[PDB]
Amino acid sequence: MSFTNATFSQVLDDLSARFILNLPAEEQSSVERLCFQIEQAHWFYEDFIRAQNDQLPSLGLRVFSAKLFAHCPLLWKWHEEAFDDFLRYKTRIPVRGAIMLDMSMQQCVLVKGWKASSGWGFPKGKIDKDESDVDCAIREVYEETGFDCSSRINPNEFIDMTIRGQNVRLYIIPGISLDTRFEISKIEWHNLMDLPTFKMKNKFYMVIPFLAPLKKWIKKRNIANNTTKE
Repeated sequence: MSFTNATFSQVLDDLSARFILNLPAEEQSSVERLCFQIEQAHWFYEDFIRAQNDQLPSLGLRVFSAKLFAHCPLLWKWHEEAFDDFLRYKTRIPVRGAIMLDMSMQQCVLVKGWKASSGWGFPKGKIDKDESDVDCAIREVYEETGFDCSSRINPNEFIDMTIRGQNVRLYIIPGISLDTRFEISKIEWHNLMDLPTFKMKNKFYMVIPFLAPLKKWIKKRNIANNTTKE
């Protein structure tokens, strides 16, 4: 409805009224139904509301659920274990990976699978059991591209964000030779200018969200490589 001039608090109140207070009155105290409504309202926020806006934080079910509870008194009161059981397993699971740049920082390594909706994206995926954020990035990169970026990954150099409620953190690693060797169908360098939103386009949807902060990193990198301080 409408479009977007809601200031976060406004949105939580709207979601409280459309999904919770709306429920059939006999279902208003049902644990299984409240959770179904909390998770429908979390999708509605991540897929639709955040589309009409942009400066809303995507959260994933953990945080969004707390913020709703403190905004909907009905939801507050209505068995605490089963509600934790609901958030433990409906955790959307954090992704770590890497954006490998070519030296001039004009090209990056993209990957593409054997699956039907194809598309190109940065090598990355879901973190493991007892695995470090850095370990996940190294592992996903080496499994997908066959490059061991162990000697040049930097923990402090990354774009971290939430997308559709999944935290994604890609480590940005520049200076990877253009003669590097490289399940996976294709591994290729792509020119950042050629990518959808940097300066068909449906091939590159898994990439676009990171182009704005990536480009900002690059700008900063080239300024810092060329300054003296004074």
